[PDB]
Amino acid sequence: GTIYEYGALTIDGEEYIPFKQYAGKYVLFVNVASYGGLTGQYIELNALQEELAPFGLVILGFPCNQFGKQEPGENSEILPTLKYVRPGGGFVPNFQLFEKGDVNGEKEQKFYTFLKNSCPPTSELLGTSDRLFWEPMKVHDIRWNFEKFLVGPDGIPIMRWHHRTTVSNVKMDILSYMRRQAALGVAENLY
Amino acid sequence: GTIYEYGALTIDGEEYIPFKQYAGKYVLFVNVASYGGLTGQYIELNALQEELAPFGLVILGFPCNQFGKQEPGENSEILPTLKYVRPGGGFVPNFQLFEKGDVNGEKEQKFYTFLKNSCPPTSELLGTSDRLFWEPMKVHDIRWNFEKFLVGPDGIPIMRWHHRTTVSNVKMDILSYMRRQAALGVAENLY
Ligand SMILES: [Cl-]
Ligand SMILES: [Cl-]
Ligand code: NA
Ligand code: NA
Repeated sequence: GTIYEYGALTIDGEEYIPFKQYAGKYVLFVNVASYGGLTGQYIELNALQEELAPFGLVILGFPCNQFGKQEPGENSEILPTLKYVRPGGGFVPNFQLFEKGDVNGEKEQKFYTFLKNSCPPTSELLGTSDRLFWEPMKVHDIRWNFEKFLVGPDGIPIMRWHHRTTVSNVKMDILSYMRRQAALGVAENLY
Repeated sequence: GTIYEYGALTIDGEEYIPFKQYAGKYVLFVNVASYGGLTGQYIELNALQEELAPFGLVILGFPCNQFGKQEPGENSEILPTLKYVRPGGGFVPNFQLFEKGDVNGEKEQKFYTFLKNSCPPTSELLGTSDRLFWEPMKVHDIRWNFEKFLVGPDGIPIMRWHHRTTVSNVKMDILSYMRRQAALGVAENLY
């Protein structure tokens, strides 16, 4: 029951990465889009990655066109869009992006089947179905672009955030969890 | 937090019934349709009503056109359809039917807002959205025609069944619950 059963192809199509490569690391899975209202979170995700990389955080981005069709581009067009359009201004992610694919429905990526079903969903509301480009609909489906899952260094899911939760709050929660683990380790030895 | 905050108009349009009239009774809420694959459950519901009426069971039926559009008729056409078409054969329900209305979405009947949110939903699967004629979609939505809720004699919800659970199994569960309550009453007095 770990993420190490799975892997994904990098966005340039050149390398399949088994998630076992992230053994010993905290992994933050984020489904992404280039034309979302939350696409500015890319800037904050870069900052989070740079700040917490020393403590074992790895961010992985999964482009998905299932939420308002907000990732229309081919895989080769995604990095250019981020750099020159939105966020634009020369932006380049400092974390790994993978090929575009489904996160919900019959053709969803299997590691997302695992992740989605490991934690309760992020809201009671699925939303209006016209905006949700998949079938069938299920209680634990990802609700929108930029939903987030934290997986621990043992490959086991820890927690899941609503897409609109700020990246600062996500950071604060990761740090708190890492501190609790450190403290709980020290305390177990004294005991 | 009881069903006694609500009521509904009978299918003939002649009487509004406050659910407080069912104080002291077990109430089984069933959303119904005339052209459903489960419409034959009407025959079993009649039998359940006749068998458990002496022990305080009341069945209430709420026609709804939101599931495959399987209740197209006007209110005055529903009883004739049941009697002459499906189930047909002269069938007449022996329990009260109310006016057609919504059970999910923005215009859902308020007592169903209460009921749906009182118990977990009946399956992980909502289904394919083309068959579900409401918006927005929510985790606790009724899944199909013939979902069922039991409310106790104090007006508080007890349990909820999947639509495909057989009426014999529903009966067995009601009876078991009523027996447990009787036994738990006797046992509390001895104690
Ligand atoms: Cl977005
Ligand atoms: Cl049905
Ligand atoms: Na849809
Ligand atoms: Na629909």
